[PDB]
Amino acid sequence: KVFGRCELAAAMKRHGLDNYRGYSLGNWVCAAKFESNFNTQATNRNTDGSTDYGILQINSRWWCNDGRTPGSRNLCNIPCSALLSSDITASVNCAKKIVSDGNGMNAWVAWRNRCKGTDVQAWIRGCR
Ligand SMILES: CC(=O)N[C@H]1[C@H](O[C@H]2[C@H](O)[C@@H](O)CN[C@@H]2CO)O[C@H](CO)[C@@H](O[C@@H]2O[C@H](CO)[C@@H](O)[C@H](O)[C@H]2NC(C)=O)[C@@H]1O
Repeated sequence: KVFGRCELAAAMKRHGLDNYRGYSLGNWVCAAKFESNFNTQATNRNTDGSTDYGILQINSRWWCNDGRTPGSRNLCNIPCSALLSSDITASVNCAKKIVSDGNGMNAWVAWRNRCKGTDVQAWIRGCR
């Protein structure tokens, strides 16, 4: 599913991401925008043999199991395909673990390069 911007904001807010680990809702929306363009089905392969999955491009070397990634830790204890669901619950629960692990949202490369330091609140403009 391709979420609308405010639709995703509302889902993320309901799931407790607004200010989770001190990151305002716009940070999370901005991260999803540039990681997946709001597409829950997005997948992308990386050079180390891992793949990124879903709305928040969660990586299979660390967080989920896809059965084909060398050195995979599966720290969210979930199959990577669960992170492609139209329901963002699993991705949110896993993202909460990721952002709590020491480097905050720097875990998301697109967030660091395209969101960090910017007017991220603009990503929730007009949303109710
Ligand atoms: C969301 C996520 O899974 N983040 C990973 C991060 O994934 C990137 C990947 O690096 C890119 O090549 C493609 N897109 C993904 C999402 O933007 O990868 C990081 C390492 O490259 C990883 O950070 C490591 O996390 C573990 C567990 O928290 C730590 O123990 C390490 O210290 C982290 N290593 C570094 C260098 O920060 C993200 O979790």
